[PDB]
Amino acid sequence: SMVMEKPSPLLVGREWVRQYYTLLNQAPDMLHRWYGKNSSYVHGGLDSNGKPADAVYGQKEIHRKVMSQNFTNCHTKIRHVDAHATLNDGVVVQVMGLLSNNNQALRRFMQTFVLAPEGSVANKWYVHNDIFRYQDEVF
Amino acid sequence: MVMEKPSPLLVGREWVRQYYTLLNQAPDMLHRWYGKNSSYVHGGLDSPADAVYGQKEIHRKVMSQNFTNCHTKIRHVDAHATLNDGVVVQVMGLLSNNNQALRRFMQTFVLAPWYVHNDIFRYQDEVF
Repeated sequence: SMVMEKPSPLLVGREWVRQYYTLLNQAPDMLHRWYGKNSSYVHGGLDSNGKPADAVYGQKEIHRKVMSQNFTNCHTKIRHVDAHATLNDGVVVQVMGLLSNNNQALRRFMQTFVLAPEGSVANKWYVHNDIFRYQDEVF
Repeated sequence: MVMEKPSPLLVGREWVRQYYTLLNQAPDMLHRWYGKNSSYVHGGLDSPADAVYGQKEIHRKVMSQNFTNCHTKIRHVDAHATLNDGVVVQVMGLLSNNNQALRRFMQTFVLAPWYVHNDIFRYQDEVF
């Protein structure tokens, strides 16, 4: 029986990063539930011209895009997380770390989240923006 | 002439240009784009350094970095619409400040309808 003070933006952001990458390994077919119809999502990749791949919107495309990336036994090493309160009770999250897919080599990345309160259930957060870029594809 | 409101990608890309100009023609004027709730960090290992809030605390940290002879290479700018017609901007680049090594960096802006709500800058060499 314990009431504590409300979660700081850091706790929210760092705790979301723990759940995000954990879900990305265990069950990435569940990841889309945290995105709404306004949400944006990109996760690296290139195109026919070697230019960084494009972003998708809405839970429907976001799920379809997440499943095309074949997240298989993803291993993650997170090196730093900032999370600062932003406008409209949102939280902006900058994540710097290393990620592997299909037991391949770890690759450095930069990632930006905007999390916002879901607005209809107490203490519920959804992802309004997911910007993930591997560093080897830009540098 | 009246033109359609610029897409986010256009706003962030133009903001990055305007940002790193003023970073090297008048870093003193940079605090004017911030507000009372704005947060700012620009790398640094204190003994990763903490963020400061409010325009005066931002103006003071900006001086401490002694920006001059800034050569910036911007390899990628992402920018999307976020909460309340705001723009979140992710910058990946290189920065050389006053005749020093050119270092990979990662920056995250949140622009609100334009004023800066958050400015988060990390050098990779202080993190990896």
